[PDB]
Amino acid sequence: MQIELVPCLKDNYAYILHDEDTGTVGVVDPSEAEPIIDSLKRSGRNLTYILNTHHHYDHTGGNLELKDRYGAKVIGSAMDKDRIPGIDMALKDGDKWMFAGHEVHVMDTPGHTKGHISLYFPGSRAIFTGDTMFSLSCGKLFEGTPKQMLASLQKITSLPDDTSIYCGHEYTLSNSKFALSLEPNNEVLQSYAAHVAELRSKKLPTIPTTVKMEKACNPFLRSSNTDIRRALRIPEAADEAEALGIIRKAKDDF
Ligand SMILES: [Fe+3]
Ligand SMILES: [Zn+2]
Repeated sequence: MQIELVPCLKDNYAYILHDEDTGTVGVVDPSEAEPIIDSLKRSGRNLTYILNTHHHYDHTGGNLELKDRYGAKVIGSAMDKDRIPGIDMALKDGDKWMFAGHEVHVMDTPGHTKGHISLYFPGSRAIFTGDTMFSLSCGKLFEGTPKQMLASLQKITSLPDDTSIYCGHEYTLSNSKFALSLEPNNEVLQSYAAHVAELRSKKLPTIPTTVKMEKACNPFLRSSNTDIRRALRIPEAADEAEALGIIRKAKDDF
């Protein structure tokens, strides 16, 4: 399955999924129709679906337009059944959904919003995390709690290390600044951050990342690290969740 990024807006990533076996094609989080319209016009194919990770306008923007202007079916969470524009299929946690015979796992991943889901294609060793996990950060906790976000991050990190993560936004460079201000002694992070600056210096994406890397560099996945805790006056008595919420608060005000 081909996976084509679609940098909508200023730093949004939508993803066009191509089913090589046939002509099946869908789009993950179409911020707006225009960018998806451009690519499909090129591919020479039409749109069958529209899968949304969460309800925010920057992920459901082009929904109603693409659906009516393609006959595509909108696939997305059941919790946001009335918030996902034009939703045809409301999927639940652990639900399996077939994209042309390609299995998709539907994992609820609350935190950034209540109802957020991530989509894991085991056959492609790929998971679409929307705004739950980015490279070197997690989403802002608009609706969920620090505990809910930690649980959702652990579901994503319970997948194989080779699993590529297609962060929902190009935030990696900024995320690296805050990450290096907390754990400047982890060279895997110093190493990856430099490569991120290079890509961004020539306008290239830093996505997909991978479970392996985020475990080795994302502060929200390394909150028990001693240097990271002391850099944020995180008492030792704090547990996993508690340490994550302290980091999320600082990053927000960094
Ligand atoms: Fe977003
Ligand atoms: Zn969002």
